[PDB]
Amino acid sequence: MEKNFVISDPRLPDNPIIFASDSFLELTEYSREEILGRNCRFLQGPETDQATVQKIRDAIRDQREITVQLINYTKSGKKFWNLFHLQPMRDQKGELQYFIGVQLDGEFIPNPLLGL
Ligand SMILES: Cc1cc2nc3c(=O)[nH]c(=O)nc-3n(C[C@H](O)[C@H](O)[C@H](O)COP(=O)(O)O)c2cc1C
Repeated sequence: MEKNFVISDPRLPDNPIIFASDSFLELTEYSREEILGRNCRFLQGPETDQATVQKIRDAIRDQREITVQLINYTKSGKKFWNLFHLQPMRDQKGELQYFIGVQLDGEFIPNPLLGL
C-alpha cells in the first residue's frame, strides 16, 4: 500500500518531523535529510489558504484530529491539492506523544465548493 505520512515530535521545539515515508519524499520531491527536524509548514506557499492553516493550528492546540484540503508545493514549485489528515498519538499514560499526518494528493472537493 502507498502511504504519504510524516511523524512529528510535539515535545521538541516547533513540532519537527522525525520520520517521513518514502512516498512522501516522492510526492514532495524532497530528500529525507533536508526535511528531518523541520516543521511541515515549508510545504505551504502563496496560494495556501491561511484560514485552513488556522484550522490546523487550532487542532494541534486542542490535540484533536482534523481533515482539511489545502494547496501545497513541491521542491520544484509545483502546486498540488493535499487532502491532509492529522491524528494525535498518545502513550500508555494518556500523554501526547506524536502527531501523524497523512497526505492524499488530488482535488477531491472542487475548489469552487471549497471556497464557500
Ligand atoms: C504531523 C504533521 C504533519 C503536517 N503535514 C502538513 C502538510 O503536509 N502540509 C501542510 O500544509 N501542513 C502540514 N502540517 C501543519 C504545519 O506543520 C503547521 O502546523 C501549520 O502550518 C500550522 O502551524 P503554523 O501556524 O505555526 O504555521 C503538519 C503538521 C503536523 C503536526
